[PDB]
Amino acid sequence: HHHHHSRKTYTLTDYLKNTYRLKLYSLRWISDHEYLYKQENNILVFNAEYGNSSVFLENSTFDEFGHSINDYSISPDGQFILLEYNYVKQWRHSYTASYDIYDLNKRQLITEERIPNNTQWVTWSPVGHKLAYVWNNDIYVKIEPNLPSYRITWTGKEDIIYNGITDWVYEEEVFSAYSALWWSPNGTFLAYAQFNDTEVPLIEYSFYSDESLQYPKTVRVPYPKAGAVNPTVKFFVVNTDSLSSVTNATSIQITAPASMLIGDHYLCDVTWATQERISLQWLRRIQNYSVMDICDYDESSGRWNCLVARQHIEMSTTGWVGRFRPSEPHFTLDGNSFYKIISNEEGYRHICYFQIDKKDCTFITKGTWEVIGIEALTSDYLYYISNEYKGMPGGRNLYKIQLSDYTKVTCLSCELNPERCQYYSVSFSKEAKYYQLRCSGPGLPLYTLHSSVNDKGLRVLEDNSALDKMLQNVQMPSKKLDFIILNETKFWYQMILPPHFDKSKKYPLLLDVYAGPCSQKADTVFRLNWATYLASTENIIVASFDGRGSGYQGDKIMHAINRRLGTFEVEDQIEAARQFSKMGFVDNKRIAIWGWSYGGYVTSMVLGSGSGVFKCGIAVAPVSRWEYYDSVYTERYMGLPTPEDNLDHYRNSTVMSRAENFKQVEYLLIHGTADDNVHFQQSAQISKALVDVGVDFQAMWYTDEDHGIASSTAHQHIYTHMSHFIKQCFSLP
Amino acid sequence: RKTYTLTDYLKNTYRLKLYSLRWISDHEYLYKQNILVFNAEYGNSSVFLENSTFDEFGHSINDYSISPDGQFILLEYNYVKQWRHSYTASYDIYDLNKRQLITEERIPNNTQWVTWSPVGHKLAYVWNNDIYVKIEPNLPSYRITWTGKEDIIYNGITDWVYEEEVFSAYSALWWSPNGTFLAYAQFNDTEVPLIEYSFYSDESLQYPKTVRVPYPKAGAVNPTVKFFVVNTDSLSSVTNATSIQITAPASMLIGDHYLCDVTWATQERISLQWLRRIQNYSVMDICDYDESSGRWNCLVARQHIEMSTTGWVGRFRPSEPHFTLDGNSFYKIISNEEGYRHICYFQIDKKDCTFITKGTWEVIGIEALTSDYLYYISNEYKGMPGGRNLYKIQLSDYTKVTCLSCELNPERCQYYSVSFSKEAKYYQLRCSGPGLPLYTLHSSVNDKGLRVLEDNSALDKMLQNVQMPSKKLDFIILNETKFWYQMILPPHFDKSKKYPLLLDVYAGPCSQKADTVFRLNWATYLASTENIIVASFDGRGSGYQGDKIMHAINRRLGTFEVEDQIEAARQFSKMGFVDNKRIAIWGWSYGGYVTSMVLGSGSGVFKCGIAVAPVSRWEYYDSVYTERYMGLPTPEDNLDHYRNSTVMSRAENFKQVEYLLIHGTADDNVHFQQSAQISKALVDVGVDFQAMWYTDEDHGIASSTAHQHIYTHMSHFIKQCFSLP
Ligand SMILES: *[C@@H]1O[C@H](CO)[C@@H](O[C@@H]2O[C@H](CO)[C@@H](O)[C@H](O)[C@H]2NC(C)=O)[C@H](O)[C@H]1NC(C)=O
Ligand SMILES: *[C@@H]1O[C@H](CO)[C@@H](O[C@@H]2O[C@H](CO)[C@@H](O)[C@H](O)[C@H]2NC(C)=O)[C@H](O)[C@H]1NC(C)=O
Ligand SMILES: *[C@@H]1O[C@H](CO)[C@@H](O[C@@H]2O[C@H](CO)[C@@H](O)[C@H](O)[C@H]2NC(C)=O)[C@H](O)[C@H]1NC(C)=O
Ligand SMILES: *[C@@H]1O[C@H](CO)[C@@H](O[C@@H]2O[C@H](CO)[C@@H](O)[C@H](O)[C@H]2NC(C)=O)[C@H](O)[C@H]1NC(C)=O
Ligand SMILES: Cn1c(=O)cc(N2CCC[C@@H](N)C2)n(Cc2cc(F)ccc2C#N)c1=O
Ligand SMILES: Cn1c(=O)cc(N2CCC[C@@H](N)C2)n(Cc2cc(F)ccc2C#N)c1=O
Ligand SMILES: *[C@@H]1O[C@H](CO)[C@@H](O)[C@H](O)[C@H]1NC(C)=O
Ligand SMILES: *[C@@H]1O[C@H](CO)[C@@H](O)[C@H](O)[C@H]1NC(C)=O
Ligand SMILES: *[C@@H]1O[C@H](CO)[C@@H](O)[C@H](O)[C@H]1NC(C)=O
Ligand SMILES: *[C@@H]1O[C@H](CO)[C@@H](O)[C@H](O)[C@H]1NC(C)=O
Ligand SMILES: *[C@@H]1O[C@H](CO)[C@@H](O)[C@H](O)[C@H]1NC(C)=O
Ligand SMILES: *[C@@H]1O[C@H](CO)[C@@H](O)[C@H](O)[C@H]1NC(C)=O
Ligand SMILES: *[C@@H]1O[C@H](CO)[C@@H](O)[C@H](O)[C@H]1NC(C)=O
Ligand SMILES: *[C@@H]1O[C@H](CO)[C@@H](O)[C@H](O)[C@H]1NC(C)=O
Repeated sequence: HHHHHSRKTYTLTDYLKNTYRLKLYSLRWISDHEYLYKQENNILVFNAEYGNSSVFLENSTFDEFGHSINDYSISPDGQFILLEYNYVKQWRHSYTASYDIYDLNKRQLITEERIPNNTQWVTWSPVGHKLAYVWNNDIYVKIEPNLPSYRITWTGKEDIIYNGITDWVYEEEVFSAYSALWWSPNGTFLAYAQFNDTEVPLIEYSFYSDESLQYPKTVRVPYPKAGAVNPTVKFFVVNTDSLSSVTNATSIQITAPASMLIGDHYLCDVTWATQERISLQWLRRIQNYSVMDICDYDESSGRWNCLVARQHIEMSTTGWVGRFRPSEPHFTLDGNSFYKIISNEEGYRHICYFQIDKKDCTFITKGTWEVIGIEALTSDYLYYISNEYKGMPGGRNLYKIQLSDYTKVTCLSCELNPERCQYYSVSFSKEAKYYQLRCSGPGLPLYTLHSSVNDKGLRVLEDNSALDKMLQNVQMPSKKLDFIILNETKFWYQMILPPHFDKSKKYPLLLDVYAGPCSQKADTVFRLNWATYLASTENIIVASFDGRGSGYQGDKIMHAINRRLGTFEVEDQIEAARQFSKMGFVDNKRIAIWGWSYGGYVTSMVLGSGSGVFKCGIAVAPVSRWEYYDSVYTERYMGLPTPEDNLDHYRNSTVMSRAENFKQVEYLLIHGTADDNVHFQQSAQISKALVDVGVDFQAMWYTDEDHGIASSTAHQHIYTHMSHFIKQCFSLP
Repeated sequence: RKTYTLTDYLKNTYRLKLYSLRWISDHEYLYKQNILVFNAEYGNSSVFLENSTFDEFGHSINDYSISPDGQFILLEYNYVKQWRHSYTASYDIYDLNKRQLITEERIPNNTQWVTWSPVGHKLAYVWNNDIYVKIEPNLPSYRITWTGKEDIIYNGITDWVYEEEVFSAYSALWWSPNGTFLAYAQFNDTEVPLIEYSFYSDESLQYPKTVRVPYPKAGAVNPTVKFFVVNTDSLSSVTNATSIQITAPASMLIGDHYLCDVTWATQERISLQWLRRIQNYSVMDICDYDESSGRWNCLVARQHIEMSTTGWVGRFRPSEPHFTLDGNSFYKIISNEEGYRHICYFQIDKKDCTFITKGTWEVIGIEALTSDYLYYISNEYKGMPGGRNLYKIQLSDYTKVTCLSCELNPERCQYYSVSFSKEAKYYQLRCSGPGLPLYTLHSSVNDKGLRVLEDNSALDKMLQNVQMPSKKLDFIILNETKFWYQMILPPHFDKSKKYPLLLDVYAGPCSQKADTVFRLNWATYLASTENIIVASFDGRGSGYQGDKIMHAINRRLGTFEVEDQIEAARQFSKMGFVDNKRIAIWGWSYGGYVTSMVLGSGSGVFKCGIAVAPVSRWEYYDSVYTERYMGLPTPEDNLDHYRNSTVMSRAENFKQVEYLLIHGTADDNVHFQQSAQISKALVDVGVDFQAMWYTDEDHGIASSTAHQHIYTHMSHFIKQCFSLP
């Protein structure tokens, strides 16, 4: 006699086998009024206006193909489809693949002059059907899909010269992309970066492969660790309309400002402003100074001129420039003006309006909140996401501001579904006539389509009723999102609370940590994850805290750990734990901490702190000392590890130096052997230091797994392993 | 009141005293304290060098070495370990008759091997893979070889696989008995593939180093070998030394082969043994110096073949010959018709040898040979394969055999080794168990005891206070055949009680884990403090009991020796004092393989286990060892069984057990690879297990801190498996 009360919980197997599936609604805008979507592997076009859809491409159209198709891309003009197959993953964004082009009009595979195997990147021009691709680190252009390619670059060289694609650090830390090609708006020009890794040292590590491989392979990747020789970069623009089968193409170089050339620098943003005007942002290796150049094509010479009178400097006295890099400009149609996110006088990030000829910009938004991103710009309105609503830095809503009157700001998303929806992202149609809103929480995700004309809702695309239906009699956890005041400053936390949460009781507490610069772990997003299991099934509170160095609340918080990683952010997690115990529903003897990546570092620094607050913790793929990690991320926050810069704090902020203090705690250290990002080295050095002072700890290596430890089997194994460790640390049967 | 603790084991609270002498003549020996010479006669000892004669040397002296004539001492410093035996060092020579360091024409830094000639004070050494000879310590050295090249050509020193698996040594230099000739081998690793692994080094090193070592895994291209002899009495300052090659016999040059033994017979006769890559066929060459030629000749009529139809040849390699004084006769250990290893007497000029020992037991080694007597160690006494005693056989009558050690102290002493003086007039006996080690000195003329050198009374006194475990050594019968086991039994062993049991396994070919040796080790702690029985069992494949048992796993690694550890454990649970809910198993090296194969067997006998630096599949291990037992991993040889004998293939069965897998990341021997493939296989079938890597540790995991950490980590694991707080 169970009286239909909820007795199921969200189990580990539920998490690992995806029993409860979040439904997405992924679409790709092709025009201002149409998008594509998949239904049972068929590709449908949907017309946003009248809600209808015709099948665009049958699920069976490439049955005969003979290869499994990984992805596709349709040309802007709708006449060709690019089919990607033989996908082989490289780093976070990079991969190689084979490509075939299918003619949608003639309904046939192009068979002549095919894109080669092992292609590294492919991109349609933004209009028409020109193709640029990179193969063997060289850029090629096809003006028509069945015609011979024009080789643009001849300097490409494996691990040394990269044309049109990024090297390792630029991929992971600057562009968040493999691609380093930018077509001009109408496809006349093709801009590209060339990276030179010639004297960049190699990280070398073993890759064991299938058990058939008799001798392990040594992988060798150019990787600048902090203070090491960095890649250099050059920027070019080629006119694709004046290509020629008989003469090699002329790439016009756009050189960095002298203020950048006097030392090590980076190329940190590329943005076309018009058909004949491109903006570049460069960044000094000491990343507190950046320069935007605005460069016009000179018709009579066929070269590019960046007028000093249109240079813009963005700098910071309290930290680095930008959240992770200088923000990108959104240009007006005429290219004489642009909008960009920068920190205001009070350290808050807001949209500034620039004319290209003027040094002073004027802020169009302000307040003790921040603009997350500029999402679209029309002639009358600018659309942006911000955390203004209710002063909740972990919320996200879409707003629009009238360009002619800045006091006219409308929230488009705030009141749509206030209880269910407080974390929005947006996808606008090609000229902003429609937009898809994606609400990610705190309720179940919700995908809606809107006409921007008068912001009326057209329809619900996906409302996750199937999941809602399944969860009716499952004892799910809740999320408390709130703040504590420390030194007259709000710091936000979230708690994943077990079902039937009773403040009278004392719960074990797991502190789930990132805490890196501009991190945010206290937000309104709904998640089905390991923490859901721990709270639901194992009755553990899983909490996260955004202390100093956290993002989206201004520079006085975010920049507080400048040049001082492994200090305040570490201390604030410990303090968070003390505060959580102060709240009266936490068992002080069963507080644990875990993190991945920066969170691994913090977890480790906390467990080695001697605080006595934490019984145990898990560090997954942690940084152990900053000199081991890449230059652009590390130096952003730490400067250079030289006696004249910041070597002392590099040396003071290691987990190894704290080995002795791990005698007080139970520690599990986990690392993938093929981690190209945070090298296995980092954990190898932790383990060696703990061994050297005689502290027992648990370890797990993951053969051939990288930073994501994301293989289906490894992912299940690591979470199972961590679950056993936590349960035993907390004496849960 | 107290027990033998883990800290006791880890910190060496209770030390075993050795007595390590080094003979200088037929009646004198050195010993450390200070360095005394001792008389074998009287035991009177005048000092040779004061504890700090080298007070103002400045360098920490690793080891010393006196020239045979006593005129010079060689000081070794700046020791840096390479592999198991190999190392690099700096060297200085001190004139004893003048009392001063030689300062001219010194031995280079990073010298790889140095050796005195067997008489006088000639010196040969290896530096940058080339051989140099010094006639006098202060004079310039003559360069013998010019082909030495790092990782590629090795003159007078072994490459990785020859060091580890053939010679158990770095040196490949062999002086003739009076020092006239210097014989040397030359190895060529040119097409041997490289094992590559990361070395993380000190925290200060920003980018890991990639260590690369030529290492032939099973079936890979092997090193090639050449053998040379040079006359050191006709070296020139003007002309280059002329090294005479001795080529391997035509029966070996037909394919891949190995040089497996070098034994000088006389001043002008050298014996070489060669082994085919398929190691069931070896040939001994006897080569004589020709004065008018200046050449060495090995008559095909003097070739002696040793082969096996049931396995490989030798225990780990063909045995060494012991030539009579005139060098026309020799004695060596070979398998007889019944498959037992016994001493055969060969005449240089003929095919048939005659066995001078016989029976169902084995000769372990020929220890010394005189005109009247051959001295040897065997396990004959009481039919106990795990005992060892010294015997002498009257050369004029083989039926006259005296056991010299059996009856000296039968209770305390059943495991002897021996060190004879230069002409076998005196000998030191070393008893290693079952009681406390006992070192005694004896005169061979009448095999009388002279004196106790070390009796470990100091250790005996300390142990009085400690609840020490006992050893049971006994056998069981499987298929009308005896298989021996030993058990470390906790103190106050109550056979009406049910004890947890840990099976300690090696179980490799020619292994022996059941013996009469006394040990203070991890098992002592587990027995004394944790009341765990620690058992070992010598099944099929095990050694010193004849070929029928040893060759039983020929071409079939990971079969019978694995089943027999399982069957042993079953038998132990039927002994009534074993808790069958708490049986574990662990092992290192081959024992990690077997442990892993056992735990993946699905037998249900074992709750848990620990594999340390295990082999996971035979293609990952070196060619010399692996192929000895497995042949080649090719379709026409033994590929199928290479494929059938992996621990990865048993991954699914690890669901029934708790496994701890441990490996050093700089293991040059069993590559970290092997455990990496185990862990991946267990991950891929969703088996949870425990792991531990040891950063920059090698196959020994022998760094002081790492040693303590692994045993501590393992102890927690077994205690938790056994529900011991
Ligand atoms: C990439 O950068 C390297 C420098 O790291 C350039 O190599 C130098 O080239 C100049 C002129 O040819 C020489 O004087 C230097 O000696 C070179 N230095 C080296 C090889 O370390 C190289 O030219 C660059 N390559 C490209 C294609 O831009
Ligand atoms: C072996 O190396 C040592 C140390 O590097 C040598 O001694 C050094 O010799 C240099 C001259 O080359 C002097 O400047 C140093 O003062 C010496 N250092 C020390 C610590 O002694 C030594 O001479 C080298 N070679 C031999 C044959 O001994
Ligand atoms: C060591 O072995 C290598 C590999 O067999 C020998 O190298 C060959 O030498 C011959 C004649 O000099 C060349 O024609 C081949 O091309 C070489 N092969 C290589 C390098 O792979 C080498 O001669 C041997 N060295 C010694 C000292 O015995
Ligand atoms: C002893 O032999 C060596 C090695 O062949 C000779 O040294 C080489 O001589 C050749 C040319 O004659 C050079 O190309 C080599 O580079 C030399 N050195 C080495 C280390 O290979 C040496 O000349 C010979 N000595 C005498 C006295 O004949
Ligand atoms: C937890 N977490 C993330 O989810 C994403 C991260 N970065 C942010 C900067 C841009 C990308 N490189 C992704 N980082 C930063 C980081 C810090 C380290 F110390 C070591 C490794 C990473 C990494 N991937 C994180 O920590
Ligand atoms: C337990 N144990 C030993 O104590 C000594 C061993 N060898 C015997 C042959 C000569 C030397 N290589 C020492 N072996 C053999 C072995 C087998 C493996 F499968 C993997 C690795 C080793 C190794 N060192 C052992 O197993
Ligand atoms: C939607 O409806 C209109 C009818 O006016 C039609 O012309 C258009 O092609 C339709 N699009 C579809 C079904 O995708
Ligand atoms: C790519 O791969 C396969 C061969 O493995 C072949 O069928 C195809 O023609 C290759 N080359 C190109 C240019 O596609
Ligand atoms: C283009 O450049 C390459 C290399 O610089 C050269 O070999 C090739 O001949 C050139 N082609 C033309 C048409 O100039
Ligand atoms: C693209 O832009 C360029 C530069 O303004 C211009 O010359 C060209 O006419 C444009 N092409 C098309 C097809 O609109
Ligand atoms: C940039 O950083 C360096 C080192 O921290 C500092 O000396 C310099 O003044 C900074 N620049 C600005 C504009 O704050
Ligand atoms: C021991 O005594 C003898 C007796 O004369 C003496 O000749 C010898 O040198 C001594 N040996 C040692 C090592 O003291
Ligand atoms: C050493 O043996 C060699 C070769 O037999 C011989 O020529 C030489 O005379 C011997 N030397 C001495 C001093 O015995
Ligand atoms: C050596 O081994 C091979 C392969 O097992 C076998 O065929 C051959 O007969 C053996 N040789 C001898 C002499 O037994």
